[PDB]
Amino acid sequence: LTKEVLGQALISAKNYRDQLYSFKDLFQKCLFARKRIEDLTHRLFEMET
Amino acid sequence: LTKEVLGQALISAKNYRDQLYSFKDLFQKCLFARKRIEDLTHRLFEMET
Repeated sequence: LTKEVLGQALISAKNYRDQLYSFKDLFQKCLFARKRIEDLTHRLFEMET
Repeated sequence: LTKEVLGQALISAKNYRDQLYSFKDLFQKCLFARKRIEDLTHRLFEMET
């Protein structure tokens, strides 16, 4: 519980939350792209038919 | 410009950013859904054709 250590930990937590939002964003991109791929493969099979 | 008010304002800004994150999440779903509706209408004209 020291000034420098707690300041660094606070900065670390801020960066943790920011990185978490960025990781969540990447996660959302992966999810959306996955749903896109799902739709694209069903549609592509239909389109082959 | 008072201490308590500034603490409250900091909390307000924090809640603002969090609400913004929730709003962005809903918005990105909406963006994707808008493009979905675009594609669905595209498919619907095609299917009418």
